[PDB]
Amino acid sequence: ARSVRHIAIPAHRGLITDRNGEPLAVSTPVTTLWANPKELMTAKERWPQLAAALGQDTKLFADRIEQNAEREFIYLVRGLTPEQGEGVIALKVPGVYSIEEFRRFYPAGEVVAHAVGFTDVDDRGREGIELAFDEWLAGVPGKRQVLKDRRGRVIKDVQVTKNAKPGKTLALSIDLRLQYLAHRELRNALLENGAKAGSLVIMDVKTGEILAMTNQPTYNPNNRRNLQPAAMRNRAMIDVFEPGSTVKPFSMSAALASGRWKPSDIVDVYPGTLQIGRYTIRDVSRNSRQLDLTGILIKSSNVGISKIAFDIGAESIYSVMQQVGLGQDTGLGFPGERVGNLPNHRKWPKAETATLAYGYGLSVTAIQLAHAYAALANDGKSVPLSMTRVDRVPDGVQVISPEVASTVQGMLQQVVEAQGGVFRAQVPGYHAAGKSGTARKVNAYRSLFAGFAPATDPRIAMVVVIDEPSKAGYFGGLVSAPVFSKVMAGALRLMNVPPDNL
Ligand SMILES: *C(=O)[C@@H](NC(=O)/C(=N\O)c1nsc(N)n1)[C@@H]1NC(C(=O)O)=C(CC2=CCN([C@@H]3CCNC3)C2=O)CS1
Ligand SMILES: [Cl-]
Ligand SMILES: [Cl-]
Repeated sequence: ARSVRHIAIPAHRGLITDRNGEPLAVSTPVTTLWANPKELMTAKERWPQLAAALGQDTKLFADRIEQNAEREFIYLVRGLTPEQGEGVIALKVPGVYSIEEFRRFYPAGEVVAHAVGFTDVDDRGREGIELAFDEWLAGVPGKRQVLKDRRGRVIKDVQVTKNAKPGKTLALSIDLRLQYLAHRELRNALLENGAKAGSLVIMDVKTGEILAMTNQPTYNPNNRRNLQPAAMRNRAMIDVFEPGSTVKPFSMSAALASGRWKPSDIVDVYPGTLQIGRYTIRDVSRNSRQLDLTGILIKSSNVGISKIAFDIGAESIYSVMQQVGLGQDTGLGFPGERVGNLPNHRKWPKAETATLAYGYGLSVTAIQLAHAYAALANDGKSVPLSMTRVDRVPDGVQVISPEVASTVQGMLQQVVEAQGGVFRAQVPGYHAAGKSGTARKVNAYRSLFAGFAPATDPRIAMVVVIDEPSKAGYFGGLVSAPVFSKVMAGALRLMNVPPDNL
């Protein structure tokens, strides 16, 4: 006949911003039209104008209402403007109503879709930060008591039991200016190199903050139809790959920390191959005999780093890689985030000792690799990762000794600046440092560059990953390295970092 009933008051979901307060996810009022079938069933002569106004075929609309003739609630159409959502109301159809609802809009769209993620039709976090921080963002719905007549129509608002509480604002670590730059340059790089996909991560080496995180391909989170699963992947956190030669600076850190190696020491890598039983370690360039430790990194000699690894033992190398976080949980709690795999042994065999040292048979994410380089850049101290703005920086862990870290930094500056080095990674006006990698996938390759700058007082670490570029010959520092140069140049300028190569 008629009942007093309690119902929800929806909460205003919290604003997501970038680190400087630029809006990334905003709850915006949209007009929704709904209907009460029991009321509609008393006004059937109105149905065709209501259908016509909603762009619906008259018969299909009529069937829908007849089938739901004992329900008290259906949506007619959601996400209209006030002008549209009153245009139907002007018809004054019995049992037809408008409400303002909150739904998400993403002002930067595709540029930060992977990091931010999205909400569903019910305004609850479904992907990315929206999911990860849903409790923070959602707030608590209110509650009102309401008298409903025989048909379910609200005739009295009797009393509000609980007020709604809005969600909390969340400021990300991301700097939208760096994010745009990274987004544009990664996109342009895929085109110029004919690549399938890629990732770019920028980190603050002093604070642990992820300043940028972009992938190709990407998607518009405001227009999610025809949406591919591949386009939605935040590849920087949920794809694993073999890091290859980009781990060599960690092998070198172990070497310098052992007491047995200095940069000017020599290793004989002739004839560019080395047999270990059935396996054969093979260098990309095979016209070398004696190389010093910097030369091994410049030439990216797998044989050279393998011989160092035999001398110092795999255990020291594993420990450096473990401590810098390769194949280890980041603690960010991003949905689908992968940990990868740094294999361990009780007793390391010779073949596995070599392959560990040049990053073969290891599995990492782009965020892990960036974090490892941030530790190296931050004079050997690892600051915990953050996807949110860090005002009070947590204590870091000293993972490589400061002197060893500084020596390796110097060697990586030479990798970029010295004769025969990765000259295209050079950043105009600054000294930069880094290491190239090329990884077989099983004809099909990943091109990698990881580095930091300014070399003499590091501020920013960066990883560029380009998945399957279309170059026949040697990548030769011309695929991922120029992307590092362009994005690092822009990032240092936007953060007002003083040039150190005047
Ligand atoms: C480190 O990255 C080294 N690369 C490897 O040995 C890998 N395959 O080549 C590899 N490691 S793990 C894994 N799954 N694969 C050395 N570094 C580089 C470099 O400095 O870029 C290499 C160069 C290189 C190999 C293949 N190259 C072209 C690809 C397209 N056609 C040839 C290329 O430039 C290899 S040794
Ligand atoms: Cl050769
Ligand atoms: Cl390259």
